Amino acid sequence: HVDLTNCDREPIHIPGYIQPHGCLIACDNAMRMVLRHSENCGELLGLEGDLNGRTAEDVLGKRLVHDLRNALTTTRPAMLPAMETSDGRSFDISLHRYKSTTIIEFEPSDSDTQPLGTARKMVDRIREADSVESLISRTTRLVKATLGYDRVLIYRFEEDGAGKVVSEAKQPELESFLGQYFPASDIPQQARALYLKNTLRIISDASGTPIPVLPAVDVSGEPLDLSYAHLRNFSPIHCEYLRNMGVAASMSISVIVDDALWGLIVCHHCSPRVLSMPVRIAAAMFGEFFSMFLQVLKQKRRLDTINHAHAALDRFLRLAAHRANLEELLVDSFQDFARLIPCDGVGLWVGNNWHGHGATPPHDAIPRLARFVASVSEGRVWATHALSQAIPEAEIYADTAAGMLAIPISQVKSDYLLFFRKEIVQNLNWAGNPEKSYETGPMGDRLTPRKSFAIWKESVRLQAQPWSEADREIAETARIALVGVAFHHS
Amino acid sequence: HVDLTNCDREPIHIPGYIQPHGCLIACDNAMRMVLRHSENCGELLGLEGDLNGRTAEDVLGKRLVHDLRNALTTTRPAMLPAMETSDGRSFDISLHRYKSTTIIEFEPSDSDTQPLGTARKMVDRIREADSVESLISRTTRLVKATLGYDRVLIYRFEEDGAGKVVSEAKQPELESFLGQYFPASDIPQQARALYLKNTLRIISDASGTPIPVLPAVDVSGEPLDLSYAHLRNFSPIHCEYLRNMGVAASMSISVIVDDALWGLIVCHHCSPRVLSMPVRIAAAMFGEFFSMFLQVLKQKRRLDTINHAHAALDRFLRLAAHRANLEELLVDSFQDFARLIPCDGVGLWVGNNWHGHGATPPHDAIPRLARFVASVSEGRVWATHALSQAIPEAEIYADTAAGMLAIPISQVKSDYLLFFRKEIVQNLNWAGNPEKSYETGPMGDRLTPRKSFAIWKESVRLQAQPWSEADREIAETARIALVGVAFHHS
Ligand SMILES: *C/C=C1/C(=C/C2=NC(=C\c3[nH]c(/C=C4\NC(=O)C(C=C)=C4C)c(C)c3CCC(=O)O)/C(CCC(=O)O)=C2C)NC(=O)C1C
Ligand SMILES: *C/C=C1/C(=C/C2=NC(=C\c3[nH]c(/C=C4\NC(=O)C(C=C)=C4C)c(C)c3CCC(=O)O)/C(CCC(=O)O)=C2C)NC(=O)C1C
Repeated sequence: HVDLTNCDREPIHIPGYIQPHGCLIACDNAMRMVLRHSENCGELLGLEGDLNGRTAEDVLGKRLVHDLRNALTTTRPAMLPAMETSDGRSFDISLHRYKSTTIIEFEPSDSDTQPLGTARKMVDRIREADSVESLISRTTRLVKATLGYDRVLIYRFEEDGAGKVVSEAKQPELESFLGQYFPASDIPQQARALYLKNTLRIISDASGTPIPVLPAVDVSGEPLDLSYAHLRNFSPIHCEYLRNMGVAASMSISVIVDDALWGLIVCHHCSPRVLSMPVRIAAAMFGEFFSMFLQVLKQKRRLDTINHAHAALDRFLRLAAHRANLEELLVDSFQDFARLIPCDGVGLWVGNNWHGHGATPPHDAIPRLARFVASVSEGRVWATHALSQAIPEAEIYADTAAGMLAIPISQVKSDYLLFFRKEIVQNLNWAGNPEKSYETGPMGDRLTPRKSFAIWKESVRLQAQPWSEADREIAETARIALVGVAFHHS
Repeated sequence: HVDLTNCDREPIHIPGYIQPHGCLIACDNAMRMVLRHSENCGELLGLEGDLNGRTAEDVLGKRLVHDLRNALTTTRPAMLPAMETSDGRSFDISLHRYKSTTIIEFEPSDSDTQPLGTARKMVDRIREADSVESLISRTTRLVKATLGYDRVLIYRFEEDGAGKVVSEAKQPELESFLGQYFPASDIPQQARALYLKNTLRIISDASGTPIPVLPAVDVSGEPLDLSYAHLRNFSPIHCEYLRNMGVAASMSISVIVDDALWGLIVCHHCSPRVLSMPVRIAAAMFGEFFSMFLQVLKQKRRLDTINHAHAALDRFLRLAAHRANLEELLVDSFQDFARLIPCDGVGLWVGNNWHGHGATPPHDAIPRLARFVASVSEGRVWATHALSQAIPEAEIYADTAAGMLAIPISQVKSDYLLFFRKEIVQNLNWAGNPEKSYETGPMGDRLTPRKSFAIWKESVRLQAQPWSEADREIAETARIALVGVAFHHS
């Protein structure tokens, strides 16, 4: 049994079933003996009776088995498009070895597509992108046009595991998910772990009858680990989700940046759809190249951001020299620091006087905040995205200021520069349709995009967009700049 | 007993003695009762008999004890220059609370120096430094001229804990330590931990008679933790070291960068020397400001380095477009990649052909390296500073190439770009005098700069300067640039 109470702990790596668009044979470490096989090995390979106990050379043939052994020579599956069996039948074969068990996946052959050629055309069109936004927007559009899926999304993972739809290409009749968030629980930890091990992940048919593996558990009480198997069957929880959405097929591409799961390129189809091995090889290479280019562009953006901050602080220090009263200069210019760190408001607390700009807490609320900041600051940068978790009184003005970053501007006195952010739900640019409802199944209305979005909204209430490492790094450079020049003027 | 066999595990935080230039009183959490006191409390404060058991108000006076209580209101010692006792005697007082024990340190008062004024003059002269090198070189010279110590050094800690003398200002007659390294064991872990907790550390007299604390251990079997006490006595191992060097006094300033111990500003004097509390306050503030400015300058240098790499790779990709044969371009231009990553040599391994530039392994040795690199690389950047630890055959050419960083330039073929570094002892710029020998003590010749340097040299044999995070980050950006354009040309 699997339900909404235990689906976060579901062992999705050992389902004991495969998808019907191919058949599976498991063999021993040295591919001599057949240990397990899929029920549908009978139909596709055209063999009689049980395969378990019989040798690899007996069941496949000496000719083929020799080539498979040679291909094994670390955990990445070997692709063998268009191999011939004994009778002559052509099959595309995926061969890998994990937990000293050799797995062999067969699907009907397709020799009418060139992987390198398809991939090169796609990678050329993204190679010359000069911004993250430009790469992201063009990629959904490009992948849709090339692989002909009804909908292509890019999800980006937030710090808290939540996913944001940052790009979309779809059929006009389908509803938009652009700007929508899903909760971390919508992709369990064991799913993120598999997504990090396999570039590609295919679901040919959400309504397809799953084929069992024989045996499901062997003599020593072990299940067959299908972590690296492309035929591994999908969770019935995700199955019902796709069925509820009207999605029949899917193919996800993992986006890996600084050896972390940045997000997914995900393709939905409203009818069943299996890509042939050669097309899957091209899509995988594209995914690998998309990941590398995004990594460099993220690196370039970080450098430009912090370079612009250094330039701005130099401009200010040049002014600070020619001007006699530094307090006077800060009062005139504090709003200009909003250019350094993304914020919805910024304020100056100097000589027990408050000056606000943009969305700040109310004038009467500032003294409490100032005294609190002085308490916990200890002459260093202090920052929260959940202001009411620190000061329960702050809940009342969360719609204006739910997040705060404090910069000390004096080594001696308790003067601060306060950056503010509105609660994250305020700044939403959701392009979806609230009138669109979804058909539910046995499990309930939890497995609908509508309910996923409502659960996320509840989780991030009274909270702002978290302060990034780049935000922190700029705040620290501004502290040293202001504390420094404040010391000089005394 | 303490000797060279257990001095790495020495509990230097609980010595049970203090330096004679002040007296110590320990009291209970709420400074009511006197729990411990230094033997010399009798002489300096002019009091009769045992102090333990007597109240704080009885021994110091209601007037003074009130001001001490008020000053406590987290672990940083409170400075109280020129406080009066009962009879009128003037004392400079350092007050702190650690492990729910209040410690009170007394030294004869000095009210003929302004902390802020001294510190401001010093901090002005370093504020406008535009390079790490410029800040480092001027600071030794400046600190010497201001605090009048015979020698000022800056040690910078390497990745392996070793220390390098990166700057020096000294009397002409003294021997130079500039460019010399010391081993990690020369500053134990518990010493680095204390150096990270206290900005300043003073030794008034290496030949001074240490004053015992009474009792050394109390009723419950606890020693007095003097971690934050400026009067805490020094290890006899370090004592003998300074005596062997001809050093009588020392004062070290901790350099803290990204919340790590970057190194020390260290001042040696050949005669005894105690700085008054006001001068120590100025030196501490200077240390704090020196640390902040070095942090920003390190950040600026990292940005400039990686910016210059991006510019260089853009120049190359612009050339790669106009040129038809990419292999031909790489053969002509590979030496130019030496500008990206600091190296003593660079080579190109393309189509099983080798092209070398600078200090590379011999021509006959390259095929072995190439096959090895292909083995462990797995299409990612691979780097070592100890090449012979990976390939014992490589020991023979360590003087030319002891370190290697490999960059794959093809997704498909096993082509690499190899950066090399000579073994670290080759590239030494040691400004010391090998004729200068040192007087040893009971412990042996281990406690001499000569033997410290010889031990370090032995530890880094057959090893190169480690590849930095910045070196790695540039190598990764170059991989994506070369793998990318290599794909386009097919
Ligand atoms: C309690 C367990 C649940 C669960 C498990 C589960 N989710 C998996 C994949 C997956 N889930 C989502 C969520 C969404 N996809 C969308 O397109 C939208 C909205 C438009 C949502 C909210 C996504 C995106 C994915 C990735 C695949 C895809 O997007 O098509 C898996 C994968 C397991 C496997 O590899 O077999 C598991 C398991 N999902 C739940 O919602 C819940 C509650
Ligand atoms: C086995 C234990 C040893 C040891 C312990 C120890 N060292 C400490 C401080 C310290 N040691 C050095 C080493 C040098 N200083 C130099 O100037 C030179 C060469 C020119 C060397 C090699 C240094 C620099 C320092 C810091 C202070 C200073 O430089 O003056 C301490 C401090 C403990 C305390 O806080 O009381 C301990 C303990 N030192 C050894 O050499 C060895 C073997």
